Amino acid sequence: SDGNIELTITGMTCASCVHNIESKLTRTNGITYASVALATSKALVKFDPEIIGPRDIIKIIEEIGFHASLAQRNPNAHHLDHKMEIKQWKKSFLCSLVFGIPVMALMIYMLIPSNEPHQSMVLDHNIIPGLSILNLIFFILCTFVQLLGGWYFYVQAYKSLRHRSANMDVLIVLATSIAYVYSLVILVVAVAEKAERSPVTFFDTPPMLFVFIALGRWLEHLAKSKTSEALAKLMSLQATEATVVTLGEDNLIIREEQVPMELVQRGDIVKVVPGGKFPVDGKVLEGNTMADESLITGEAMPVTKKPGSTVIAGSINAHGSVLIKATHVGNDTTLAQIVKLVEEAQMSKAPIQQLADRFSGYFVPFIIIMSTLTLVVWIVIGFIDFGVVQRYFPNPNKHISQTEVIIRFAFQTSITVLCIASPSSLGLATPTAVMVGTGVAAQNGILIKGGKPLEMAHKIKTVMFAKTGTITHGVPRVMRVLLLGDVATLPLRKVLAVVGTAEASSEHPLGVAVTKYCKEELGTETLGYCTDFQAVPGCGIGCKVSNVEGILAHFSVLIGNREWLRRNGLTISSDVSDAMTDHEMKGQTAILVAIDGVLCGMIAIADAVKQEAALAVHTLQSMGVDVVLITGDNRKTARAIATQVGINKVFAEVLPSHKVAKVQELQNKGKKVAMVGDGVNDSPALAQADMGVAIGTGTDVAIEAADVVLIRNDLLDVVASIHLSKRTVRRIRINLVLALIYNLVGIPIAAGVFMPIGIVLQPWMGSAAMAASSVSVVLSSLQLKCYKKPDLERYEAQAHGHMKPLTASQVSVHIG
Ligand SMILES: Nc1ncnc2c1ncn2[C@@H]1O[C@H](COP(=O)(O)OP(=O)(O)NP(=O)(O)O)[C@@H](O)[C@H]1O
Repeated sequence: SDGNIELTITGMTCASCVHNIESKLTRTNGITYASVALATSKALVKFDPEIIGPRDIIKIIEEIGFHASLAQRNPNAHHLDHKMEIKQWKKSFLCSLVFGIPVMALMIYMLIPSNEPHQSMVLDHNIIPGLSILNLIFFILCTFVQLLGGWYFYVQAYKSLRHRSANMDVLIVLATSIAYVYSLVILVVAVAEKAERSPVTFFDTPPMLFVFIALGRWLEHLAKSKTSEALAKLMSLQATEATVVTLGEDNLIIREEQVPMELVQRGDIVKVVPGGKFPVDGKVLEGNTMADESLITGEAMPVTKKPGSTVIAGSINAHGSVLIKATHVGNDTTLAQIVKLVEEAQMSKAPIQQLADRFSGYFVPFIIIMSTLTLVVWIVIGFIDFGVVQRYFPNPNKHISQTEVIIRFAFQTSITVLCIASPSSLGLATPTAVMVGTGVAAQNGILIKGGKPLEMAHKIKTVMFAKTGTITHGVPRVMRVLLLGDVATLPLRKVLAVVGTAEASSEHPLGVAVTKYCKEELGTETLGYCTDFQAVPGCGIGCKVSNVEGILAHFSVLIGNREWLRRNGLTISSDVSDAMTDHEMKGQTAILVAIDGVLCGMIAIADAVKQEAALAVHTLQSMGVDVVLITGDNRKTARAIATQVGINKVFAEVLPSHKVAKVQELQNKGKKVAMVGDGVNDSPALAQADMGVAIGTGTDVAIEAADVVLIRNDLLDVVASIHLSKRTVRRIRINLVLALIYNLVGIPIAAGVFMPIGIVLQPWMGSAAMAASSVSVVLSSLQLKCYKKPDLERYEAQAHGHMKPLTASQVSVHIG
């Protein structure tokens, strides 16, 4: 309700660029939140609508120097495929190689002298005093490769400098330009005084630098493209066309037309042939078949589909042809919001994420400053204290004096110090790891929306389990009926009929369960009238039913918890109070019966706990996370059900009205808490809950409060989600550690600090190391793809042998 927009940005190539984007867009008034993702080439901003419109924000973006636009809905193919830039990097790298090959050849020639040289290594035979032929060929290669290849980098530095920010390639432009100019001036002085010996100059480095930098950019963009495999597949999995037909009377054949997605609308009939795709989600009309959700929910067993079931737009048909009534078309499709969630996931930046953005923003300036300081220190120490340098540079060469070799060494060190920095590595260390973690999670059915839960799941120390829909399957079934009051005027069939018709309006899962049970065990699907209906959350229901004779041919009812009776002046006798205690002791919820103030009997309505709950909870508490069950049912029922799962503390008689006070009660101590809710049923609790994962929200991942979604109703998804977040955040930390230690070792090592020992790297080695690090970080992130979703037996394999027992006595409940 604040006009937030998802914006598409082009030209993003450096992390410092996006840092500039956030910095200034926050600098501009009227913007409260501004985040940009470099990897996905997109930007999302929340802005005040009336004062400023999207035109103004976009225009701010172009005056930055980048081309933006409102993100489209379907078309997002060429933005994420990365094909174009990897192809032009192929082009540039090959254009650099066709000149590096001569550099390779001359380097190998000049390094190793032959055993029996033909003419005593005449390759360096000078022609013009001070200008060796080798130096001249170096000059021509360097000049031509500069002019042609470095055009791209020069233009990038030019456009970057047109504004305040300096991107990554600018420092490479400085490296090459400084090498060029200093080599040129040394050559000019050599040819001016007509020096006998041509000097050694940095014409070797520009083409080697270009070859290795192009190779590194190619490799790292290829790896980045491999990062988006999951999102790319999900995006290019939706069918762009569908078979729409017309039905005469009995779903017969009238006519068929082939239609694209933009034209089809809701309610249309779509035919999918065997082996076909599902282009639109909808309701199954007729035709038994099977479907597979491997690419969507990451499940294994091919899900069966029958007339009246649901479908997913993207599953492959297996048997026969089936007709579907369109219910969600285009953006409505489940895959649409799945991919939307995945792509926005890399928009909610983590604390470490924004720290990395900050550092990378002020990194290239830091690198250039450090390079200049290194140059200054080397030149001054040479010009003043020559004893230290001569301690390891004693070679007396009348051809080249110490005053010149020292300056040359200083320039080499300053070139290699900024040629070894990898701003790209630091910038893309975290975002790519986040992208790969989210992709693997989605491939397993886990939709970890937002990047915040990735790290915020690291610090979780308590998990709040809901009872209905999470611990239980959510399909309660009626066990047995108890009769307490009169029988003559209250025959069993009549009382069940009247109660069922009364609670027909109810939408509580147990209410619908009892409706179906009564209808099936009476055979009378019809029901009477209802008047004066109310539903107090967490207490019960009650209403007035008329037309009782409708089913009797074959009445103010009160149904709810004990609090409803005591509040309504309905005494609960000890005999009945103890009557249901037997049920509650077996972890099965029970509901009493009261009509016109007469407690006729009681009804036992319960659902078996998920068999996997015990293993999942034992693993979760062994992993080092507290577990607590939240429920609104009777305290005895919570006590019994916790036994089947072994929960130390629970919160029973927690009516949905508050349903959150206990969240704060657990939060106030500061320990992080996560809840595993249902979604729409208790969305506010998840919203307040720090890490609220929705369980079983298949085909309805459109949940706002929950920051994590499990497309499949499998409790083990929760433990898998926490464990996957653990490893993904560990990988983010590892990537940051690598991208840092690389820089803090390269800058000294490239600064020649350890040269006295005898380890000094000549310039192009710096570019090689830059490429190596910038690709190694991405490979480390890609390693996350090698994740195997642990299966049932796997968890108890490590948990087997220690299922710590506990009786109801050693179990806690809510206080007050
Ligand atoms: N349809 C109903 N008829 C009679 N009583 C009901 C009905 N629905 C709820 N109640 C009463 O209100 C209480 C609320 O139950 P409920 O809050 O759904 O427990 P839960 O297992 O924690 N499910 P949830 O609210 O999703 O966490 C029930 O225990 C009953 O005592």
